Amino acid sequence: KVFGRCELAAAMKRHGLNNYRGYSLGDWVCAAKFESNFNTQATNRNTDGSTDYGILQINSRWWCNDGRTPGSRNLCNIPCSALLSSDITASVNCAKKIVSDGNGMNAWVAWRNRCKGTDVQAWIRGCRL
Repeated sequence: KVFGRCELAAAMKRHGLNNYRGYSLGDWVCAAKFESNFNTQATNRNTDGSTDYGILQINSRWWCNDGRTPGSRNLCNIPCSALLSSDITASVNCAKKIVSDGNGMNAWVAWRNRCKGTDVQAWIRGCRL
């Protein structure tokens, strides 16, 4: 499913992401925008052979099991396919573990490179939340 900006912001809010670990809803929406373009079915393979899954592009080497990444840690205890669902619950629960991991949202290269230090509030502007 390809989420709309405000539609996604409200779903994340409901799932307790706004201000989770101090990151605003704007940060999370901006990150999903540049990570997957709001598409839950997005996947991208990396050179190390691992693959990124879903709206937040969660990596298979550490967080999920896709059965084809040697030495996967599967820290979120879920098959990577669950991350491509139209319901964002699994992606959100896993993202919560990642963001608490110590490096915060810097774990997401698109957030670091395109959201960090920007007017992220613009991403939820106009939304009835």
